[PDB]
Formats: sequence, C-alpha cells, structure tokens
Amino acid sequence: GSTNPPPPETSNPNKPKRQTNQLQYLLRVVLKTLWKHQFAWPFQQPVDAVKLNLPDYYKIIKTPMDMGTIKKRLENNYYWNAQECIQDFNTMFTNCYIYNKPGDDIVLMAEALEKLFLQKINELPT
Ligand SMILES: Cc1nnc2n1-c1ccccc1N(c1ccc(Cl)cc1)C[C@H]2C
Repeated sequence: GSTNPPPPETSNPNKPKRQTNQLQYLLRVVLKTLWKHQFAWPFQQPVDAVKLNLPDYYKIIKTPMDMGTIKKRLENNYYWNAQECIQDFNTMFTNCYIYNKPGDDIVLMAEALEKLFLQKINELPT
C-alpha cells in the first residue's frame, strides 16, 4: 500500500455552519479533555497507514476520521450542530472497532477514550 488517502475535508466555505454553545463546548471542553488523555495519541491525526505498515487499513475503513480532523473542523466552524460533530467522534471510534478486535491494545485505548467522551457529552449546554 503505497500512499495514504487525502485526509478528510476540514474546510468548506459553502457548507452550512454555526457557532452554537454546544459546538463551542465540544471544542473547549470535550475535545480538549480527550486530547490530554494518555491514550489519545493514536487518534490525534489521520492513520498513517504507510508508516504503520497497514496496507489494508484504507481498504476496510472507507470513512476515516480522527480528532485532529475534528479539531480542525471545530476551529474552522465546519459544523451546523453538535450532532454532526458527535457523529464524527462516533465514526472515529467505530472505525477502530471495525479494523481491530476486542482485547487489542488499540481497542482498549479507544474504549477508554470513548467512555470519557460519553461522560463529557452526557450533559451539554442548552
Ligand atoms: C487509531 C488506530 N486504529 N487502529 C490503529 N490505530 C493506530 C493509529 C496510530 C498509531 C497506531 C495505531 N494502532 C495502535 C496504537 C497503539 C497500540 Cl498500543 C497498538 C496499536 C494500531 C492501528 C491498527
């Protein structure tokens, strides 16, 4: 597998976008808390399948997502509402569970980050 795909889009002037209190919270509180977790690092940028020697990763994962992309989307006011952003977090975790297996180290890492994520979004601003 010789190259990585282009990363997901992080800017789109034409997409409907808003700054909501929930989207501000998702950047300021949720993403920033997660970012500092000991297990965050594999999720801080797109999977580099070339470096990691995973030539099947982008054969299996067709909607890549990561917290670096999310952070850029948030910073670029990409999203209309918090649900759109939440869906990108869910895609990121789901991708990890698809490519890997229960018990794998990376899965344990995603499970811990997901638990945190869910705790933080349990209550959102109005
Ligand atoms: C995310 C994610 N989803 N799948 C993986 N990634 C990774 C991304 C970046 C670096 C390493 C990753 N993995 C990984 C990270 C930490 C440990 Cl202890 C073991 C494996 C494996 C890779 C198959």
